[PDB]
Amino acid sequence: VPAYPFSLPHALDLDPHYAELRRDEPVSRVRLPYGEGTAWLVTRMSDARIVLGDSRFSTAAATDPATPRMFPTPPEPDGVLAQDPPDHTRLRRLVGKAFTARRVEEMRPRVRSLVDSLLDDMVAHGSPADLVEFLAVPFPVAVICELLGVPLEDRDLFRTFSDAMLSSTRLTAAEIQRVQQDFMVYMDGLVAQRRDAPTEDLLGALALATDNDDHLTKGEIVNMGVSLLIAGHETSVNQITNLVHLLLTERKRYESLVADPALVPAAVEEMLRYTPLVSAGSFVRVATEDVELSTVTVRAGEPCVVHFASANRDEEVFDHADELDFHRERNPHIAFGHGAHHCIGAQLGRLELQEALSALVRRFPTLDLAEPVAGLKWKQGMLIRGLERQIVSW
Ligand code: HEM
Ligand SMILES: Clc1ccccc1C(c1ccccc1)(c1ccccc1)n1ccnc1
Repeated sequence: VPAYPFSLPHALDLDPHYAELRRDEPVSRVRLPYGEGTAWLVTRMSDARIVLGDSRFSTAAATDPATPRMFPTPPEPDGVLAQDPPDHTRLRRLVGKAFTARRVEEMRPRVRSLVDSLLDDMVAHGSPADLVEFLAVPFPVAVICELLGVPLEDRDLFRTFSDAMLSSTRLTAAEIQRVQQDFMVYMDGLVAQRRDAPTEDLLGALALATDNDDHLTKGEIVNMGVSLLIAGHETSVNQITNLVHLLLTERKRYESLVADPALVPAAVEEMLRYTPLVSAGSFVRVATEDVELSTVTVRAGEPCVVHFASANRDEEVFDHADELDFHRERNPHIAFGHGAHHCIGAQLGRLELQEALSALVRRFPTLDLAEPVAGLKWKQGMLIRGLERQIVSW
């Protein structure tokens, strides 16, 4: 019956029907914009974890044009998220051997160098300043560049490919393609150079990854680096604005970090739990067998959407579920998903948000929102919520 996106997003606010569903119909039929039939909407954490972390669901099945979806275009099946276990598993493994926790934590001194530079320019420009232009946009692209080992001299041209994607950019017809193909050249050229001569960075290590005699192709290393640049940029950008937004606008939260900057990591986790960043939820899962859920049981062709943000507000698992508690002891959120398709960039994402917040706290203990909240330029966040602008004073 009900059309799925129940509403267009206001701010970081949740449509009130997810909570109602969470108590009354945790698993609920809905009709998504496109594709055919209906889908199971999964609102709570228990069911979410089953659906997201059970071998009995497929994401490759949902590349079928007659599967319910959000965009008119269906999904290409060679995309990571759409890939199913045997191959996906091979994939996660190989990049796994390069996108390691160690490499990501070893970014930290460098990444902290970049944030402090960016904030230096913000101080140079004076006392009100658009946090989006000075911090949120450049910071994620610069971090990815550094991780890929994009050579220092032509990152500015990485900056234009990246933010020539974002929710809107040049709008110059579809010759955003003449942006794709000459950049696609670049990556291929770069991937080739490091395959011959590897370096301390993702590409160099994607070049060397192995798994009992198994390889990544020049082609596979291109599709990942790009897939990673796309994914990481617009999300990280928006999330930066979302956290700042939550911290100011209640502004005792920000104070609580100034007073105690050691709380930044716990705060970020808690803020990841709370922010409904992903507005329509996760990539579509299509049950391959019969999986029993909380209240219904799902049969073999029916698709489900897991809504992460509602799972993250499930009052069965989080006390004071709809409040920000930076001192919460237990926080089993799935802001980064779960199971096989758990976010590949989860740690780099935590790195970004830790260093950003901690920098703003050291350097700008007087930070404050410098426009009225009611008027804030929220993106039309069908996919990803975030702010188009964020003026702040100090
Ligand atoms: C605020 C930061 C981030 C959040 C909240 C986030 C959230 C998520 C979520 C929820 C998924 C799973 C989708 C599903 O199961 O249907 C996911 C997957 C993914 N994320 Fe992120 N993500 C973030 C940052 C990043 C970054 C920085 C990158 C890359 C540098 C990235 C790349 C990916 C990729 C490649 C996948 C697919 C993994 C797979 O299918 O095996 N994400 N992310
Ligand atoms: Cl953020 C999100 C939620 C659900 C599905 C996909 C994505 C998103 C992504 C990642 C890899 C492949 C396709 C989409 C995504 C990419 C681009 C625009 C919106 C969402 N993602 C970004 C970071 N982590 C997950």
